[PDB]
Amino acid sequence: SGALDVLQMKEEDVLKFLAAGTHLGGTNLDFQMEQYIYKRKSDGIYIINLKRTWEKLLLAARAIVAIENPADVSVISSRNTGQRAVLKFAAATGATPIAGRFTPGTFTNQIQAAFREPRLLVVTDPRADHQPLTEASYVNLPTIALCNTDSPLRYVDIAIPCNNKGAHSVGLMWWMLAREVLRMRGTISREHPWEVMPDLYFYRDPEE
RNA sequence: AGCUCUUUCUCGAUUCUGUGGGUGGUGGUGCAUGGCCGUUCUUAGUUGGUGGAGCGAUUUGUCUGGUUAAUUCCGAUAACG
Repeated sequence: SGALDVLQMKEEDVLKFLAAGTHLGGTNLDFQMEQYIYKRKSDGIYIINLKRTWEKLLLAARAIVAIENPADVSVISSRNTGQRAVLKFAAATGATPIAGRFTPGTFTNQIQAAFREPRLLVVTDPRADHQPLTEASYVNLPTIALCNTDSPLRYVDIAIPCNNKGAHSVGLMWWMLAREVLRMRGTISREHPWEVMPDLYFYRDPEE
């Protein structure tokens, strides 16, 4: 990766990726998502490479580190699956969540009381949260998000591929994201098991 | 009706007369106007701020749907209050 094997993907994490079905990706493709895919099966389903997922995780996370204030890396998700995941993210690591409906004009107003000026964004799924992306390009925000095979790239600077159609793929990926930023900034580093797990970043899932 | 005329007393600077200038008018103009009233209109309509969309006139907000006597609420939502 960069450093020889003290940042490179371990044998452990491979099991978690495959158990959460992150490697699988939808039938439809884009021409900006061609390189991330390796190939197709004998059936409609296209298998994302996990090596290529891993490199994109790192500089994405390293950019979340690079800011000197952790209270203005505003995360956003509006899908139900991505509500519980982001809430733990921005609770654990200093960040600002915007859960549910966006309520437009919150990055360009001077009258609204939910007005904020962050630096980064971390979005789940471009085609549920298209609204904050358009407003990001009016006030110079860097942008990161989780793309799928059929999610187009536009007003995003870096992608973090994932299966993310509402799965354990979602919560696992947000957990891993918060794990990495702590290895560089925090004192959680040792790279041997963290107390917090991905078993509460997964969906609410209506119970009995 | 001393209004006028005949008649011949009375009042005393308040006046009369000329010019300049006022004043009054249910005189005109409601197509010069104020105010008031009627009517469009007894229906549910109306507007600005900041942001968004347009070269602009403008538009969004002030709504597909459900609901109410009612722009009355629920809900939706590039609009928010």
